[PDB]
Amino acid sequence: NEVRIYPVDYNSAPNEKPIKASDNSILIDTGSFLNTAITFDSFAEVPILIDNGLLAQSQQANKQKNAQSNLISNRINNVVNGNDLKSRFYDAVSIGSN
Amino acid sequence: QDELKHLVRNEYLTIEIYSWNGDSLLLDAGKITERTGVKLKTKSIIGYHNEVRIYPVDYNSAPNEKPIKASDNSILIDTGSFLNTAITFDSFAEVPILIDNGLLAQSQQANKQKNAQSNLISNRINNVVNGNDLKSRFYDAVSIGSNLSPTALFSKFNDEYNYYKELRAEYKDLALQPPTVTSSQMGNAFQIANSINGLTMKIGVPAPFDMDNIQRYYFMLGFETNDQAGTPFPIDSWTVCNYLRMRGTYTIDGIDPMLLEQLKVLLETGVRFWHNDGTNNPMAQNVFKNKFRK
Amino acid sequence: LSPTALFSKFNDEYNYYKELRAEYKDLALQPPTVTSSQMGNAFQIANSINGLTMKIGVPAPFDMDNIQRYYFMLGFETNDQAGTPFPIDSWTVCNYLR
Repeated sequence: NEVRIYPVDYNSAPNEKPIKASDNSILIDTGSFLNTAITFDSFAEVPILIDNGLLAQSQQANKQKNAQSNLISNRINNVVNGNDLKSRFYDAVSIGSN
Repeated sequence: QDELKHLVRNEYLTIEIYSWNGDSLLLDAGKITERTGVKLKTKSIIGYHNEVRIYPVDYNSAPNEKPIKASDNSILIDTGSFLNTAITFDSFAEVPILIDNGLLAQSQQANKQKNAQSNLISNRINNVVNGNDLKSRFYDAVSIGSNLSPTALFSKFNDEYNYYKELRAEYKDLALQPPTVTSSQMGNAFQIANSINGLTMKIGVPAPFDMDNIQRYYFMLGFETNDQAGTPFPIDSWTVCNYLRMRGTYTIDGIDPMLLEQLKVLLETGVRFWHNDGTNNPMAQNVFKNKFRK
Repeated sequence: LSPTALFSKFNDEYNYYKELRAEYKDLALQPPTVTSSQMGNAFQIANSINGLTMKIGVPAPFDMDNIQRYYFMLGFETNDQAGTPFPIDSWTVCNYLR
């Protein structure tokens, strides 16, 4: 048992055509389509009579999840400075013998 | 068009081959020879242990490469990466078995964490050159001449050099968004539920306005080529704009030395030529119409 | 009595060529994939490639030309301390010295 919930029309450019079978069902929805989607797993579990049965839920909990939180910005490394414009303006006015 | 054949690069255009189990290939758009487009080849084992490995063909493979083969003529080692950068389809499926206390190997595989690269760094990040030196040299060259013109001369200078170094992208993106890496305990089962049990290719393209900006940039600024000791190619090549940036020891016949120095510095800064169109303002034209032959 | 234009005749390939230097050296063309099949070596036996494979990565001809031109024109770096410079007229055409 598993559920995967994904946004629709997300990061999908207009005019995109979603592939479908003869049934007309949308096999591949437009956009990320589970590339960035929530994965609901382990609907539940209850202790079972059989002993020595390792809980697969325990193993899944041992597995570590990783999720991004913030996005970096491109312009961090390179930033332009306006001192050049001030210098050019000063030179332009000064060269005029004003 | 031919002018934009170079536009097929990793950052601008993305092609992503996804196996919904969680594995991804993220083939970079570049290095795909125009001779043969994307052509995936699969090597598989089916039996006691089942596995598929799908790799691009003629990818990062220089021409004249010879692929080793046996007497059967089968290609044992295909040219290029050849599974060094390839998608690994595993766990075709699994169903619960009657035998109890049988640890699911699929569970152990899901516990194992997959790692896939998403973006490429750029070499020139740490070291970046600044054009202030050229401006200082030009100012010194003009001033040492005792020219009665004021410093406002240097004000007429234009500096797109720094702006266009700024516009350069720090990180190139192979895929539009990072690939998710989580393997379901059941395994491939989920894909079978929706009848999508197979590889899926998705193409990411820039928006039309960004594409227009990229086209304008490349048409106006030419293509970078750090050739050493090479004669500049014929200036009158493209119809409209032929950007050129030289830096070397040269002298035009019958030229005043100071004018030669000014021309040298100005070219080092980078000068754009607009071909005449028999109009009042040939400098203003539809750049997109620029074509290869003059 | 010459003006500052004298300094304009100066040439500065020093900064350009420090810029051209590579930040990261690459041992392999692309990063090696690290994933071990559960079966193990089995897969390689399927295609009869059960053994080591050596692959050689070489620069493209134009990049090779650029590298050759660079080294021929700029010599080889050697931070010798308190050493007499070697005979200038060694190579046929170009003998860069700093």
